[PDB]
Amino acid sequence: RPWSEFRLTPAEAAAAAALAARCAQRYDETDGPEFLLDAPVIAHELPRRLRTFMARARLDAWPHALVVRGNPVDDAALGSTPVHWRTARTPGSRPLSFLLMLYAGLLGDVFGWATQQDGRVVTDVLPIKGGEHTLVSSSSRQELGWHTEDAFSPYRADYVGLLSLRNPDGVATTLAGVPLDDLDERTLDVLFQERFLIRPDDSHLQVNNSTAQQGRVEFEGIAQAADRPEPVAILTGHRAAPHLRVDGDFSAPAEGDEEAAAALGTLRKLIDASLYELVLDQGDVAFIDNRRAVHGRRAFQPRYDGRDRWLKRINITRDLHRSRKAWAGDSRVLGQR
Amino acid sequence: RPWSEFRLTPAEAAAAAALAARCAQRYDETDGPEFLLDAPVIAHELPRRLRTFMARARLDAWPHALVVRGNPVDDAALGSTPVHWRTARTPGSRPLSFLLMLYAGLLGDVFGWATQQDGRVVTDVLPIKGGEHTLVSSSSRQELGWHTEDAFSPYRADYVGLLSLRNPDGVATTLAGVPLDDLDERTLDVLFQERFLIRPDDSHLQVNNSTAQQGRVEFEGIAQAADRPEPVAILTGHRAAPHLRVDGDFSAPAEGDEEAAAALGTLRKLIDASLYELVLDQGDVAFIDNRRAVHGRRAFQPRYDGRDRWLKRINITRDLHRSRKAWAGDSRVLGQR
Ligand SMILES: NC(=[NH2+])NCCC[C@H](N)C(=O)O
Ligand SMILES: NC(=[NH2+])NCCC[C@H](N)C(=O)O
Repeated sequence: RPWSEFRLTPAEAAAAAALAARCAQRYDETDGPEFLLDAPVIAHELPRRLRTFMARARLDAWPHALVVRGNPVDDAALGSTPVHWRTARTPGSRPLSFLLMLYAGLLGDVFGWATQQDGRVVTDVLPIKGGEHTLVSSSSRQELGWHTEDAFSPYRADYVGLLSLRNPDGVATTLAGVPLDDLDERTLDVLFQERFLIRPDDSHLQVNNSTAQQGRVEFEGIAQAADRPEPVAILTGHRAAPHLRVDGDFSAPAEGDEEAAAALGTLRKLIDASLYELVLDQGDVAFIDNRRAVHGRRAFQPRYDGRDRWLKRINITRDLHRSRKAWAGDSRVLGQR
Repeated sequence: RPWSEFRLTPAEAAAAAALAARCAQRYDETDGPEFLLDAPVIAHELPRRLRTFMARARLDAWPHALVVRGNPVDDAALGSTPVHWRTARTPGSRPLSFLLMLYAGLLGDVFGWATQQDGRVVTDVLPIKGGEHTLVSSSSRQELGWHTEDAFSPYRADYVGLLSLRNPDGVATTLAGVPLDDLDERTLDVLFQERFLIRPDDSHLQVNNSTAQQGRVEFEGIAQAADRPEPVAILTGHRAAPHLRVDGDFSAPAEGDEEAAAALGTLRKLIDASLYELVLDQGDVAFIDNRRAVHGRRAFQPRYDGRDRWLKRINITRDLHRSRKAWAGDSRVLGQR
């Protein structure tokens, strides 16, 4: 497999669940300052075999993601899938949100965006009725196109954590790495040059946040990035193992740069051709390497019967201080004027 | 204080020492692949109050370093200070080398350089007879000028760990942050521009490595960086809290750029004026923030009687994958053709 996989024993899974439940009892919320600070140390109490996996697999050169299988989820206890992310912090999902944050603490510094889902650190992925054909993660009938998470931003995550609360019909997450086996050197050269525009995706629009937030000064920075994007490279670092920054629906070549356009067009076709599926079954967690891979989600027919697919999500950086310019009165919720 | 300080209780210090001693019994060496991989997980067994300090203090916005006081060191057990770093992996210093690596594992990914002290991850700082007036860390009579560690390299450490094995005469480490209170905005503007040359320091020369290593292809990259340095910025990131990349003895303005030169000259004087002292007494460990501060060491008269000042040192990055281009057949020992 192109990802690294770990399966918890039932005993390990129960121990991790018990730890998350204890945290849920002792702390008021996941995104509170106290649990944000404490979670990385509390995570040291997770099962040792899991801690070893996370410490080693993060340092491997190859995987597109780290996948942890086997966290129990009781649908009766969980309750119905929320109709919107706003109302998605349900008591039934609370322990699992704490669990995701504990796992994330083993990989780095968690953070959110002032301009996405009301500045929440733990976010939700679920289908919103009426929003089936949008470019945001609450779509369904329209495939969520492949992307580097928050591609527009230099402060985008190193890892994106996804915990599947439920996924009864096995809807696939999509993944692709750099198509290095098919990129000729001239095309590769051009992708390494600062000749591309990457604009913020629609999740950072005021319309996709609550009316109270509309509001925040950080939406100004989003507008600046959308209106006047700075040319950047799609590939960076080592030519034999490049890091990737692209969004199929929000990337463009620099104004009138047809050579850059050709390179982006070639990249699109090669990523489309190599895209593969990872199904996060109920209880599965994935930490996608946001530098090695783009990801998306297959089109699916939403149910709207209370049992729709539902993920908790979290952004993770290896170094919070990289984003200090965007510390919006809060180091864990990023944005700029 | 401009650094964050933690003092171990005797019980905590003894527990940490016992853990390091256990590691020293079970592993062949600190730089072996096994302990490199295991140390970050074994470090989860360190005293909880220390783990909390390291997890929180790393995320604070202000400190120039994280300092841990109170590790016991028995001079009789330690033995005499080595005459050279080559011979400095003495049995008496072995547990303390493991201790340094355990502490470092709480902050990030440790690594070394193919071209410095024979590619060792745990390195040594001690005075070498005949080398009193050099620009390397084995100097004594000549002050070690302030510097960002490995300033020339984009893969330089985020944190530099220093453990004082002995320092009987209390020789000071020097530190300085960005002199933001005195830099005018025009000068600040220029320091943020890619108008400066930073060459590799003398520790990366073949003459300062063993004759067997002279040898390695990675010295080619050092020569390239010395002969044809690429213009880079001294300050990066947030203008209200910039990150710093400079070396007093190995920095220069870009060819004929007198405005850049003026900015560097002003910076020199302001750093010289704000330089302060941190004395690492026997058993003290410091993790210097290599982005917020430059550091050095005061001139001292060497003893050469077997009780000279002696530190173990280690480079730490928040993300090993940042340096994958420089993974020299080994992700933990960096260098390039
Ligand atoms: N090509 C795209 N649709 N990009 C945007 C991805 C989805 C966005 N990050 C969200 O959570 O809604
Ligand atoms: N300005 C300087 N002397 N810079 C070089 C610093 C010392 C070097 N990192 C060493 O270990 O020897």
